[PDB]
Amino acid sequence: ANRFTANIKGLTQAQRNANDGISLAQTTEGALTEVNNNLQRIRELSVQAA
Amino acid sequence: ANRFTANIKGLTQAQRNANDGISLAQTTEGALTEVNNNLQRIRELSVQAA
Repeated sequence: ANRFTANIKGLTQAQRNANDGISLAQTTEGALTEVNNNLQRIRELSVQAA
Repeated sequence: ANRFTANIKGLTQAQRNANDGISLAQTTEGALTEVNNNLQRIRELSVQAA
């Protein structure tokens, strides 16, 4: 029983760490979204200037 | 979807470039009309002098 209760808490904390990783991925995704939009604008201006 | 968007945006401005071309072509013709009208009269005057 000692070993069962020794094993439980680790898994709990692991769930916490997974949540943190989720959040990290989301923030990076948003940044890349903005970069994408700017490159689209550059494309259109370059065909303007052609 | 991104590569569909890119070409839609490019084509739309490519559509305006053609209008520029049509306008240029149209403008030159009005100039040439008067040149023609002057040559027509020069020939006829030269007929009178023979």
